[PDB]
Amino acid sequence: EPHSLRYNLTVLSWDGSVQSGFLTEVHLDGQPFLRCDRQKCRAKNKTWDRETRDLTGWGKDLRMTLAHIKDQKEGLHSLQEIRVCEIHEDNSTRSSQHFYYDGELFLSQNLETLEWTMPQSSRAQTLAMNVRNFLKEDAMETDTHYHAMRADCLSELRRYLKSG
Ligand SMILES: *[C@@H]1O[C@H](CO)[C@@H](O[C@@H]2O[C@H](CO)[C@@H](O[C@@H]3O[C@H](CO)[C@@H](O)[C@H](O)[C@@H]3O)[C@H](O)[C@H]2NC(C)=O)[C@H](O)[C@H]1NC(C)=O
Repeated sequence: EPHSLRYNLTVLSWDGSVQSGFLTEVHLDGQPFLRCDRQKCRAKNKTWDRETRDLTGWGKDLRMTLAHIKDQKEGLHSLQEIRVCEIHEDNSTRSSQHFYYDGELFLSQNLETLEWTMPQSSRAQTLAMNVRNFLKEDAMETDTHYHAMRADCLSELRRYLKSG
């Protein structure tokens, strides 16, 4: 009876140039459920029109987020966003958002409380502040946006469980 939905979207840059498209891994109760990219979604009369629309839009957002990182244009870099929601046995919820730069976690938000966790190193702190500025100023994200992110995730989790 405890359930979880986990989205993992990755975008890449080469010599500072952000690559076309994206790659999303979705997990339902810990089991790999979908691989999605620019072209289509495929599981692991099959139609994924909701996921293709929503994940493409997120892909677009994260690509602009990576472009706004004032780091370096030498080699491969990756920005990776994880979105998680859980329904616990006692009907309570957890939900969070996590950013990874070149495999290292550097920023998290708890979507139940809207509090952010900043990293230890100054290098990671620079990345966190860059991203948080982009989200607040350029993307114009507000409390309602993050409340809505929680709700959307939970509603999707409930939708998938309702079918199978
Ligand atoms: C989010 O999903 C991505 C994939 O879409 C996960 O990355 C993939 O998983 C592992 C670990 O990062 C990689 O495989 C392992 O590392 C090397 C690659 O250098 C590989 O040669 C080994 O065979 C080993 O199994 C895999 O290559 C990697 N794929 C990509 C495209 O990066 C990632 O772990 C997920 N992140 C989170 C935070 O859940």
